[PDB]
Amino acid sequence: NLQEKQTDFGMRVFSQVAQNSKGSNLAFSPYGVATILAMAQLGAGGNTLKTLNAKLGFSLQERGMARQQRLLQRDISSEEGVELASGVMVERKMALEKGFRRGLGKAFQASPHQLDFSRPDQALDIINAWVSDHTAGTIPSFLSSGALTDETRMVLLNALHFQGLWKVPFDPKMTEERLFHCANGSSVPVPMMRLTHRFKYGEFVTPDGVDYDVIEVPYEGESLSMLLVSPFEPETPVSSLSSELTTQRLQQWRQEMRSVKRQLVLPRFTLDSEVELKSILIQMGLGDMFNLAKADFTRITTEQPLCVSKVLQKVKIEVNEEGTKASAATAAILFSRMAVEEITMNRPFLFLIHHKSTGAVLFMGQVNQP
Repeated sequence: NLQEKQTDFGMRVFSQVAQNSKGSNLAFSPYGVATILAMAQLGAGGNTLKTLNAKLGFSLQERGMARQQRLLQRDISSEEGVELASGVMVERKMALEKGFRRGLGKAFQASPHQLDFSRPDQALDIINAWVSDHTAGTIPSFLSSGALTDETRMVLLNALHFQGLWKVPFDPKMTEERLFHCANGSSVPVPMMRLTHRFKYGEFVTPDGVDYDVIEVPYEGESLSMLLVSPFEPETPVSSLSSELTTQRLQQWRQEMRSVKRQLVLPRFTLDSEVELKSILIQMGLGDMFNLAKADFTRITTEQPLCVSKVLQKVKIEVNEEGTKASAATAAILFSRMAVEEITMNRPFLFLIHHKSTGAVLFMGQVNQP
């Protein structure tokens, strides 16, 4: 039940982006964003806490919730091939309340890491090496120069790493080099993997009459799979499949999908994405945690004012005949001016990497083809 609320919030962030830009971010971790906001929630008080319980839809400070969170993370990370790590990087001169530290350790195994932010280049190197060590070196420069300065006080940090082999791998002899015409007048070859096999599959319709199908492509080990969601009309906005991205509706897909012989076609692709989500979060009602004059993080410290400045995520995804490798690093920075130029593409062919036992959606994004 906690995971359902966390997953739903994380997919609501994905959907909120789709409502604006337009199209969606290429690749995203709902798990990473919900986790970072939960860590910030453990430090909130008054109206900031109130708003956070209301908009996140879960309340990590309530009795028993930290214990649940710990169990959920333990389950997800118990899979061979998936690792989770969290941390609170904190200005060394800034005392943290024991209660906040304790809650972070209990819920998220997030230990403190002292940094001297008066040497922001060294702090940046330490944070980046931490993220690199928890992403198999696949995200080695999480923060770029200037993200931290001498005014930064805290970075809340999470890293998720996944490697899985397909239960039924693709045969590379069946991958066809398909030429796609591009805007610039060039053609590019894309390797299109093709596998015919029994896969769980179903057709569905949204409350607004949009037809789509879902196919599940399992990884070895019975607990993780990739769901591919595809509208029958390819020029459907991503936002049209938004009503669908909930835990309840995913459970409905599972109830109905049956194994049938299908030819599955999936490109061999890689994605690199970087997003900063302050403006999206403010749109979703979380304005108070970003307002220095209004924010209440007195559970973090009562010794100086604090608010969140940026919420940053970087995701890397590699899909091929053998399996999938994916990493996400997410952070909330308290005092920072960093900026990220955002990239949305408007294609509604979605993937979700889903952990069955918990309902967690580890990664989601667009199936990359021109």
